[PDB]
Amino acid sequence: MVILGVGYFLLGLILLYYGSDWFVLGSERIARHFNVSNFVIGATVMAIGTSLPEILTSAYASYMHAPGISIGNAIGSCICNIGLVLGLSAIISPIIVDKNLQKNILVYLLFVIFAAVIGIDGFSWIDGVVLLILFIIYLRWTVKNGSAKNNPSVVFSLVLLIIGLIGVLVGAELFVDGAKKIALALDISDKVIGFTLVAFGTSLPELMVSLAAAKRNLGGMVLGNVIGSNIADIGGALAVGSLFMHLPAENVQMAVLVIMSLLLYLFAKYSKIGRWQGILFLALYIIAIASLRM
Ligand SMILES: CCCCCCCCCCCCCCC
Ligand SMILES: [Cl-]
Ligand code: NA
Ligand code: NA
Repeated sequence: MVILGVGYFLLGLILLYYGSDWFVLGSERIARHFNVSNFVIGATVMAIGTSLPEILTSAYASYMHAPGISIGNAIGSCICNIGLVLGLSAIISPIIVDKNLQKNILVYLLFVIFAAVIGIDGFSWIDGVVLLILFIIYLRWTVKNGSAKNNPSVVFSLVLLIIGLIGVLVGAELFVDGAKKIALALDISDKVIGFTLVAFGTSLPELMVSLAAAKRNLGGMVLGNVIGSNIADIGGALAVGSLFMHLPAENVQMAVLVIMSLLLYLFAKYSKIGRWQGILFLALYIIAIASLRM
């Protein structure tokens, strides 16, 4: 029971490590197959695939009459994606954003502000329907702006992508399951700390996948994955949460998200997303996890 926990734990790590690299390589091949940019594939397939844990977590939590966890999980993931995830990736592989991707980042920013404003008094199911529809529009618009039998190159690509995604999702659950059975085995089992573990747990797909893409100098994909995941977390995870139950206002977190999104837009437009922008993102993330109410 103790090292069934550690067995699970290290195995989840192994699946995350290799699963994320396969997912990245498969996604990179699929992009070239579809004649779309790495950003596009990162912002659609990769973003949605890695945000599946948040969507299920938010749905489940709100269904179980815990809408605070539902929205806290969603927004906290967004902050993590810019602060920690993009922070680390930027230092590893600096990005200079093209004029086209800037436009996409600006639309991202507008979406976040809009979400922040309508969520001032919390999110109702109607807010959810709206965010979800904007989410769908964003996807179709992103694909279009980045676009234009059985070939073994394509078949191999899809298998890389899918086994890769299975690996990071299963690996993430093993990591979280593995860690929690360790904490139970050692009687350190708060769940003041448990909500911390699954929340960050849902973020592990984005983190490992982005780092993998960062190590392979695939900056567009990283940005796409960060941008799309945040939108999938609001327009998807948060939105679905609100369908089951009204979500309490998270104005402090939303404000933090707006500021980081805004910073992200400004760097993309007038400078670069590199070492010092990355260092700043991390600083802001570290300050956030130091002072936000748990
Ligand atoms: C995902 C497809 C659209 C789903 C829309 C779900 C709407 C849920 C409404 C719940 C009841 C609201 C009652 C208000 C009185
Ligand atoms: Cl790229
Ligand atoms: Na995601
Ligand atoms: Na995720």
